[PDB]
Amino acid sequence: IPGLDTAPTNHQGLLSWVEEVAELTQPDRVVFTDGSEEEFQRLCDQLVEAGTFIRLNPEKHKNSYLALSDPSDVARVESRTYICSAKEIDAGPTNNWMDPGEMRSIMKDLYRGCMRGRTMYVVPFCMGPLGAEDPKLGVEITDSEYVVVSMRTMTRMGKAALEKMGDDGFFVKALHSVGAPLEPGQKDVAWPCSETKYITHFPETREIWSYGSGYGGNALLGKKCYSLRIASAMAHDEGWLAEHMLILKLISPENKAYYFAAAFPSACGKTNLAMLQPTIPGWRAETLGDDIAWMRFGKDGRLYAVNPEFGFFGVAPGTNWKSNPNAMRTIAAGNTVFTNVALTDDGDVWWEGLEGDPQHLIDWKGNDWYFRETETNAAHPNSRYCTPMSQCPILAPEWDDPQGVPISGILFGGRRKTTVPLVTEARDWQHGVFIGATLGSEQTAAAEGKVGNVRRDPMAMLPFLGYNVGDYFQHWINLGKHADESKLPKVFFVNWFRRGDDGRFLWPGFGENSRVLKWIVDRIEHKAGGATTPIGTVPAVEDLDLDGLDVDAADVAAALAVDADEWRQELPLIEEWLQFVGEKLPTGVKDEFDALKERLG
Ligand SMILES: Nc1nc2c(ncn2[C@@H]2O[C@H](COP(=O)(O)OP(=O)(O)O)[C@@H](O)[C@H]2O)c(=O)[nH]1
Ligand SMILES: [Mn+2]
Repeated sequence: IPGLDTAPTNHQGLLSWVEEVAELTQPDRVVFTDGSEEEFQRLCDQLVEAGTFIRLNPEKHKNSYLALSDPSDVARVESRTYICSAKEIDAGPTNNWMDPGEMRSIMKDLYRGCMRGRTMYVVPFCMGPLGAEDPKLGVEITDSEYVVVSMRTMTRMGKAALEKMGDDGFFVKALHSVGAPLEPGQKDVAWPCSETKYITHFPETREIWSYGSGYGGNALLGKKCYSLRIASAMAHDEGWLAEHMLILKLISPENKAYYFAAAFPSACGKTNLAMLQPTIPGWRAETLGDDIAWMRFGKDGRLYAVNPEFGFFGVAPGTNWKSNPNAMRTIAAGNTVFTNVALTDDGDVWWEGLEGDPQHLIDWKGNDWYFRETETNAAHPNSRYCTPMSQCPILAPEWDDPQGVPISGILFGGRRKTTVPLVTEARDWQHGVFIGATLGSEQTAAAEGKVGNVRRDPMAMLPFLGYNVGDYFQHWINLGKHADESKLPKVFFVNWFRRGDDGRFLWPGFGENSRVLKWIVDRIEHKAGGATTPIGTVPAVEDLDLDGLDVDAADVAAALAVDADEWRQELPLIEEWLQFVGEKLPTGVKDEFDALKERLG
């Protein structure tokens, strides 16, 4: 195809693969992306010409755009996401599995001719800092320009990644199509997609095949498909960890930095914590990431984290100058693509929770929206901003260092109205794994439906594991067993969402979570107490710095209470979950569960 002839690499495996894909999908032309600022502008000008992008008032925003999607293509589709390992047991009970030969036959049928009437982009990229010994590289082939521009922000895309591949370097093969072939002469739509959607991962060959969605983690294949699904399977095989964790640098009033990694499920506070503004005099906070952490042991035996991503793909609604000024400042520097937010009368963007009460807006469907009248949200409730990390004012200077940052503490947490204390320190590594493995959160989904349950979401990875959950637990246990336990991060479990009898929050959270992290630091520095309980070490209210905090000590005590009775009721929920994990549940997790049972009596 034209002009693969004119392509800036001698990597023959790449060229072949591009040719084989093009022969199948039959695009009008193939274009290799270089990631320059020039190309970005051209792509964006095209997308504006197509009507997919609206340019935002340049007086208010530097080089920014609003994109609106088809309302059928508005989120990740977990019921259409598949781990297609050779054996169903290697996908495991948390994944949808399909026999790989079966899946290939479905997807090859779907891909045949699917790019008719479009450009096929070949997008090389790097996950992690460019300057690594063996960086993790990929190529995404896509027929969406939206995808290319988003990939440019969310990954290290283009010329530099293509050069790192050399002539025979390995890379992850990622194929994407929106699945909306055009007939000759046919007018295209602003957001092409298909009613048939598949997001498929082949862990053994390290390939991702996506079809039919233009949106988010369905289409930006670095963001979840590579960074967690494929990466988790590589990490399992190569001796490291790919996780759903923010990375936070906390700096004490003396001049000491502590790095923490925290795994909360979506909607449980990762973005807030990752951009924490501490409330205790002299403490500062910087971010390395609010989503993905890749972690590996160094020569000295410590665990080092790196963010593989290069941008933030944040949920917009709720974001404002009070809730997250640092997120706001990042967006204010421009170079941002908003997806599915509302457009103001002066060509700015708005969404629910932002300052102002615009009386009229154009909503994310392109319809007129009116204050105290229009029954639908102006911004889609899961709309996004896509912005460069380098614009974040509290970004840590080590954010682009390939050797990463040494982790002191790993935090697990989710939303629990009852039972789980504000903070608890694990007893050892194995116990740590167990706390992670049984993380519970009170949240449910539209097509889960019912309602008040406690979802189990092991390390915050329920939708993202690239292999059997039991073998993942084992992998965590093994990394601990084979390490020097003095160099290992300590493990904590937090809960910001415990409620009193009248149902208010016992803990105020947000900035004040800096006080919980201070206890954690103090435990690392042998400066704070905590009582041994059935579920781990938990501070008394006296062990915590509440100086300056306008809250009832009775509330804090209640937020910290470990009640044997509540915990006994938790045990059959946990038991059901561990039975679900099935035959690959490790003995180590069952042993911890037996220990927990013994201590609760
Ligand atoms: N009560 C309470 N709510 C919080 C806290 N941190 C975040 N939230 C809320 O939980 C939701 C999710 O926060 P976000 O930080 O975007 O979580 P993410 O999806 O994991 O990034 C938002 O409605 C936040 O206001 C906290 O410490 N306490
Ligand atoms: Mn977030």
